[PDB]
Amino acid sequence: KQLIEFVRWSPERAQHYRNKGYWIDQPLTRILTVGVQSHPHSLAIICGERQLSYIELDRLSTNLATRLAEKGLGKGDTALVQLPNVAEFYIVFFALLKAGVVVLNALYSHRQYELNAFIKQIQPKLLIGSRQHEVFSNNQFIDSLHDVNLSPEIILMLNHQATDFGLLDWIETPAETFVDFSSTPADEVAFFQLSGGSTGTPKLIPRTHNDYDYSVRASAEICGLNSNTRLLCALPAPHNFMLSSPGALGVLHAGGCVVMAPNPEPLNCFSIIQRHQVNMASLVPSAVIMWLEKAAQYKDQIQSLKLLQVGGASFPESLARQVPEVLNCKLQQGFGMAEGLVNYTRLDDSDEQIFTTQGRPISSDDEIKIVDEQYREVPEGEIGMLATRGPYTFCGYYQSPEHNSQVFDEDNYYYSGDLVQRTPDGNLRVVGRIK
Ligand SMILES: Nc1ccc(C(=O)O)c(O)c1
Ligand SMILES: [Ca+2]
Ligand SMILES: [Ca+2]
Ligand SMILES: [Ca+2]
Ligand SMILES: [Ca+2]
Ligand SMILES: [Ca+2]
Repeated sequence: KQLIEFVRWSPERAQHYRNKGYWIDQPLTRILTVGVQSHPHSLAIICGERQLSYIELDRLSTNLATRLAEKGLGKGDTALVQLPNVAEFYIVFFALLKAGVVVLNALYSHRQYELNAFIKQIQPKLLIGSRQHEVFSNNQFIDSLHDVNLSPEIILMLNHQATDFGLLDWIETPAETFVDFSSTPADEVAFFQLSGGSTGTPKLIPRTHNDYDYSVRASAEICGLNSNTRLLCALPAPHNFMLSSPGALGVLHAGGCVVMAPNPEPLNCFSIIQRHQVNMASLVPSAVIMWLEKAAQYKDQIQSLKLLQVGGASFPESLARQVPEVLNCKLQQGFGMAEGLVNYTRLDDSDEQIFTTQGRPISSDDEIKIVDEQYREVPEGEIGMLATRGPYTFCGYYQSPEHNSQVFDEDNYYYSGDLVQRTPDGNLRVVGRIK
């Protein structure tokens, strides 16, 4: 009965964000619904040899949602999902959003310790994973949960065994009996994001439909997505970068197509890019270097690339200038965080801006503060600590009142720990990290 707890925006701000059009109080399923009404047959996801249209995605995620509601799973409940970069990931995501289950998506590289900390935290009633994952190769992990009354009520397995509940079986056919189900309220938690750079296990970040949808819609505008965008998803699908800035959600919002790749392996990525004429991709600097090493020998397979998003680490100007030259495509530099703030160079910015800065905030109502150790605003140009608050920046970690009072100040600015400086053109440059 009780919806998931989280820290809220002040009503004064919540009104402002509604008045400005940022929060439109719609569930994240809006992306699916709106898509099925306009272009039900456009391809939504390409995965290997499979072609999922928008209405194909809608029907499949409904089948799963009706069977979860049939089992009594809905509002108030949580789910732990750990799937690889395949179409099933997005079916599950939209299926849980439809059913009102707050999902935490672990990284497919997370091992037993991390998954254990997540379960002890959200106490999920549903667990979706892969039998091909090391943790679910045997039954030791699933068994250890019973000893601590943390075992879930429903466990679905991809690449399942005869005994297991086949995830693909629950997706193909809907349930026999009818049960009503609905998303959580737009201004309530939709799912959990995972912090990056956390010393211990990643901390939980509650994302509501209102704020996440906004970052998706705004990211899509600044990154130029449209119904012809074919975006390669080579990074980990659950990551904020690959999902919402602009990510798969931004592409679907624009009526485009998501092309799945197991990882950013140059040769495989290059082949997928040529096969499906991928015209956009999003990478971290380490993967870009991998692509740069192989590009010259495979210029033809990657001709169709039109725009590359690079963010998430140091990207020196000497590397930036190689993207257009070697990868034959435009460069967009970004700097974001799962906690909220997302920065991007604009597609019309100068070459000096694109090649030596990480852009500027998505929202004109993103409030930025650059301070020193005496928590005072530094003179424009100098390096300082980044504090921010906006219409898509969280207001505190899940069930972490001690930590939250350390990273949030009285005015509720969030201190990312990132060191930055504001260039004359107004753009930000990320120059280091602090702790
Ligand atoms: N747009 C982006 C880029 C990078 C990150 C990141 O935290 O790695 C993000 O959360 C958003
Ligand atoms: Ca099909
Ligand atoms: Ca559109
Ligand atoms: Ca090109
Ligand atoms: Ca060239
Ligand atoms: Ca951080």
